[PDB]
Amino acid sequence: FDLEGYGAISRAMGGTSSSYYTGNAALISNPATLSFAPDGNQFELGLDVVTTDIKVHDSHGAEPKSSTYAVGAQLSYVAQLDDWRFGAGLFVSSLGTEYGSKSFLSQTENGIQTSFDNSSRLIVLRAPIGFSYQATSKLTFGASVDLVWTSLNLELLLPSSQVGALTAQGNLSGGLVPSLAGFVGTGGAAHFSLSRNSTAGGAVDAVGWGGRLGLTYKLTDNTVLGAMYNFKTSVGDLEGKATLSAISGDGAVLPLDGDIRVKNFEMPASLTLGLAHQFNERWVVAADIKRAYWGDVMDSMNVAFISQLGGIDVALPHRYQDITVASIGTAYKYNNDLTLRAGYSYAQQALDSELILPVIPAYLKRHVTFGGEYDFDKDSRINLAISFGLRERVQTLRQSHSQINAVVSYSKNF
Repeated sequence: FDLEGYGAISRAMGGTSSSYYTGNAALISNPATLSFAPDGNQFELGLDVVTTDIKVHDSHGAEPKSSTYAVGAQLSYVAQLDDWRFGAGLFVSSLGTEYGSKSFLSQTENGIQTSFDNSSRLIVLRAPIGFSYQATSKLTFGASVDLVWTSLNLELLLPSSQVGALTAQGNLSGGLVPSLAGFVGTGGAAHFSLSRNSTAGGAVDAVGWGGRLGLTYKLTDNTVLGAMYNFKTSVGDLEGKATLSAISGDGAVLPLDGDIRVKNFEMPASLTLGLAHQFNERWVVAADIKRAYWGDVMDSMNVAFISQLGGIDVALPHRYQDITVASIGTAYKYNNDLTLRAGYSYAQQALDSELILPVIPAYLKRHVTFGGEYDFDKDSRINLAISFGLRERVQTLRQSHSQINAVVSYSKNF
């Protein structure tokens, strides 16, 4: 879901990654770039805090606001040995909405203000084991594999009409649907809740695996070429405790308690390629094109709620498409220890969608990165980064939202 950049310096140059040293976050990016590290053993610690700013406005002007900040982190050690760089890491990141329980999105049809809450929070934990061999002096090659652990927590309200659209498109089923239609009726609402790791398991979480591999060529003595393939993150089944709760035309509430199993939530596979010409030996420039490939694997994400009274089920086809994100970045060393970086990264999806789901914000296209490094030891470096998600006005409801992302790292060398 870090479709964009990964690393404090990769984040600082428009998410570029493939054909230059991006720190140890290249494990999550292109492990073939790790052999461009200084000698010995780089040990990195990164911190990222992300403030999001969604403003859904609706049919006849009512403001639902989400001004939440998610934070992710990073810590990794890549050790030299021969050409072989052998590192590993823990990469946590976070994303979420929290609109509260006073919005129009906390209304039934009719318009009855319920107490229910709209909110979401995902936490992925990539954790790669990776390598980087220098083959010839012109070619390096790396690969990693990550253990992954996702945790999803959700508070979602659907006005009756949306439920009806779901059964009508052949998407909803399950024996609770009859049963509880006619408690919810044409002015009611259904609600789902998935609450924090209070239960040891539960939580709604899964384990799985992801993969990576890459390369690099020095076409000039001052121009590098780079390619890497990220795999579809094969997330296991999300499982935990949920509460489906049915609300009626007057505001009555039927709380129900069962287990949800979310099948087939894929992160996408992706193929990026790029260069980094250095035409001045303190004025570097890099650029990649990434294409993220969803449009493959033609199955369906299945949300199954089972309970003592019966099951509800939602099948959402995997549909989907590419996102092509052209990104460029520069890195002028104006002096010995201080490189200064900037960039931009326009993404554009192929066949679009306008699934205005306020609890699922969509990736912003035009980001604008900035940042730089200060070596204050040459064996103890530090990097920072700031990225502006230039905002969209999407319109089905009508949304507006923007991201500011802000990173740092510390790399002490050994």
